[PDB]
Amino acid sequence: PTDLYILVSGAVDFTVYVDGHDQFQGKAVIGETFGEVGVLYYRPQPFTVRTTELSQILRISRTSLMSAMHAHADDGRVIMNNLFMKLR
Amino acid sequence: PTDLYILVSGAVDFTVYVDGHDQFQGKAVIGETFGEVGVLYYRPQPFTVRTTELSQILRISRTSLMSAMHAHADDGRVIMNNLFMKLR
Repeated sequence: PTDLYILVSGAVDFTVYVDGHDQFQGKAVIGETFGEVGVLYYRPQPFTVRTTELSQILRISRTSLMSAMHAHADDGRVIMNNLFMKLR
Repeated sequence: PTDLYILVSGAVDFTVYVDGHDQFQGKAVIGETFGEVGVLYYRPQPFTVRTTELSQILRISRTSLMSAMHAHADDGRVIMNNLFMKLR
């Protein structure tokens, strides 16, 4: 992983790559972020990400996140949102 | 702060020290831990801790906790329990 990809517009279609020959599932809509695996898990992305109609995608990359790490006492809220986010 | 104090038996009475001349509130019962401020907050303890009847108190100290930190992928559950613990 290298960067966060917040959508601002445009549809996104995710399909299984190598493990899955065709079909499967993958989605993200306007405002719905992805790339939240490689926040601190430092692990590769699960799916493939192919666009359908054109989009505008912000990019707060990995080193920019880790530079934002020293601004603490509010990263606890982010990490609580991560834990309650993935457990549900 | 220096150590965690898990009760195993015995009552504990906590009263305000210096800021409060008398009364106030402070409690912990069999099994109910305290010292959970100085987990990662690295901040001094709020209350005073005076025993009432004798007790048996375990002690997993600060350096022992920080030695337990490298055993990861299950400290996330501890930190989620911290965040959902204090926010309620």
